[PDB]
Amino acid sequence: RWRQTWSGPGTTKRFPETVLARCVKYTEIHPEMRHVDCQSVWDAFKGAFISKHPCDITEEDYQPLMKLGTQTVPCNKILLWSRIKDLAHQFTQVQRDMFTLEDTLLGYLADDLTWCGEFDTSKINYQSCPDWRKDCSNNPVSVFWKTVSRRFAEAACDVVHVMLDGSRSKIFDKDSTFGSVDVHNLQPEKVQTLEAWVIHGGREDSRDLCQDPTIKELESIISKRNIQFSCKNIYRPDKFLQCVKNPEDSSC
Ligand SMILES: N=c1c2ncn3c2ncn1[C@@H]1O[C@H](COP(=O)(O)OP(=O)(O)OC[C@H]2O[C@@H]3[C@H](O)[C@H]2O)[C@@H](O)[C@H]1O
Repeated sequence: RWRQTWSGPGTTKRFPETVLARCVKYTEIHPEMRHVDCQSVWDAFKGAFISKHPCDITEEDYQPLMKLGTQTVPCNKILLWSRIKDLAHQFTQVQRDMFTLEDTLLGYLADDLTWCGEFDTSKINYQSCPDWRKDCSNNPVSVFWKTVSRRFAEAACDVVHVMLDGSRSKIFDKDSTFGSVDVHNLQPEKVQTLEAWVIHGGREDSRDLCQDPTIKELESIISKRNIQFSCKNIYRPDKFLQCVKNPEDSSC
């Protein structure tokens, strides 16, 4: 109508068929995911939020889905990222030097989608879904990404990398999922170093954003957990992706 229940956009159109097709396509491509039954995955995904109030979702709601989506990722090749999606994916696409949450079955299923249900019924709400800020944080989409981001950070070991958007006013944002979940769920016993790549947005090689106050906050939080912190500027992200493509690439 002219007034919806919630402030967020409604469930993505054909959400069930989309998630199911994504699960088929993923499990056709990635061999270690062939034990996976896609119907079972869809059932467990729906079970997490159908007939539930979309402001009352918990991590336990998603545990069936997580169990079914159990997947080993090489623990020393994890790339976290915050607010700079395209480059993180273009980078891992070149030769799978690293793995992001969207390279995992569950991350691939949900990327770019929105979903919610209703307390009273088993219908998907295609009209509107809770906004994290205005309506509630414990909504189906936010709780899903907290839960999966928590388990992905827990699986990391050795050197873990994070790409950060250096054109935001908060390069490191303590309120982002990276700042509120990932940094606190790396296991210090297993993780030697968190290495941030701060992605520049223009000019080229301007300031040294590894000196930015928020990066200094990040370094102190990480160092206080007994994990070493490293930071690198990527001044020209275009030149960086071409260098990744053209190994022994005459400047890379
Ligand atoms: N792939 C998505 C995604 N695709 C669309 N969206 C995604 N949220 C998180 N993820 C992944 O979870 C991670 C944590 O997300 P967060 O930083 O909270 O997203 P924010 O920068 O806070 O963006 C969150 C918003 O963007 C929508 C969600 O429907 C919505 O919540 C992201 O870095 C990304 O890896």
